Amino acid sequence: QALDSDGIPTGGEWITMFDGKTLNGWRGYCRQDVPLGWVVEDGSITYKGSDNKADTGFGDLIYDKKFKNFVFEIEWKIDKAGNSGIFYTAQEIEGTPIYYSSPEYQLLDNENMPDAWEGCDGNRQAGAVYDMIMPDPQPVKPYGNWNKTRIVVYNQRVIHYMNDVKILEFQFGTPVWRALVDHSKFSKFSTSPEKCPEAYDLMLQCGKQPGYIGMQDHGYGVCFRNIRIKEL
Amino acid sequence: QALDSDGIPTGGEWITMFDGKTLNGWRGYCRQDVPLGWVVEDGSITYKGSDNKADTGFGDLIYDKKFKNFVFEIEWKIDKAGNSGIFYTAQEIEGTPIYYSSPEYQLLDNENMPDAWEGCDGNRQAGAVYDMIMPDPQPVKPYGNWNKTRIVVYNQRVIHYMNDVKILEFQFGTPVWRALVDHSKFSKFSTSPEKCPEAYDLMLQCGKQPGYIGMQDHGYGVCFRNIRIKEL
Repeated sequence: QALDSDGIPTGGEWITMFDGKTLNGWRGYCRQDVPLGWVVEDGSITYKGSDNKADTGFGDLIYDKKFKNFVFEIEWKIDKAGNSGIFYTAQEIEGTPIYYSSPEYQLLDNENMPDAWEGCDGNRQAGAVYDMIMPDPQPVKPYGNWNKTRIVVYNQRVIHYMNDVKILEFQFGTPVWRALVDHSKFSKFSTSPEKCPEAYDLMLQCGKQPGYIGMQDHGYGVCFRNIRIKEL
Repeated sequence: QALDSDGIPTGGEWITMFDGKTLNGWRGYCRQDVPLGWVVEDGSITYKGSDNKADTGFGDLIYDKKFKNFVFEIEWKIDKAGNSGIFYTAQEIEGTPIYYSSPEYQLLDNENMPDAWEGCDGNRQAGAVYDMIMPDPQPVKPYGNWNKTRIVVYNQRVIHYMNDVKILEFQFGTPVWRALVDHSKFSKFSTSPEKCPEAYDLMLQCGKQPGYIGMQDHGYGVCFRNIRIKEL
């Protein structure tokens, strides 16, 4: 097996997750239909939101296939002060948010969004594991430019890349993972005003089974294209 | 190069750090002499403490040689409610504690010492990186038994073992390391009543240069033997 410098197999076939035209392959989190607000505009997936403000289910969008070991790639562009997020180990649990069961690869305009600086030491910047690990380096482009994201999960090792540069790496199922969860908003020990202590046991078990890839609801100003995956 | 299952080279020669009789090879942190309180008793190094309560320097004991990549082994026995700690990347900085510049491999009677439960989720238990990473599993023996510790540092990867079982692993110089430091007492962001925010930049740079191995002052009830190292 040929391996790249991060020890990740270089073989496999890419499968396209987005046809450039429709949301075929995609559906809402915990539902069979596409939630109101998601559209295809100029060859990109984007959440615009709806004038219909009725209390429907969760609105996050997932690709309709579970993955475990993979190399996932997606390109994204953010409008000024935009925000979104990519989930990649999510479990469908009725009544429970998508972000309780997956790390979030954060998407943010670092220059213009106040949540950028509301983390601890950059852990809510673009490319972070939201509220857990800050990226270093920070290769995000200015708003209005297309960024390339790659996320690798391989035998519980997780690597985030941004614009072809590795920005963080960690491993599920380890005491380090537990320590990171323990200090986050997902902790049973958290005193954050955005605390979600009921996520704790789910977050501890991330990556121990297959999960979904998807994107955040209310992710204003973010467009996605060139979405593909190689199973490992 | 033959590697063990953790990818650590299996070749090299062991060098004995303790002769079983004297403290030859050892000296105080930031000093040429052995601090009052350290003795050899029944073939083990131990800190008894002194009736002399005069304000001398720091009292921690280091082996008089810097190391970078190595496999370090030491055996220890703790009396009921004892405590100590092993440093392994320490810098000698006059006026600054030893524990500002090295992770501490914690030694504790988990059953009988209140600092055991004063951490977050076991990060002050035996084998922890003190205040940063809890061990999992926890293979420590009951007090009064000899435990075997192994600490590996190899190209910035750190592995703790206890009684021949791996208990945690991490890597210096990474955003994960920074996140772990950020949530500890060593953080510039800390609100611990034992906060040491002036350690922050030193702790972030651990493992970027050679450092000392040593043991904590006021480490009551802990005896050390069979102390050896293999440079990698």
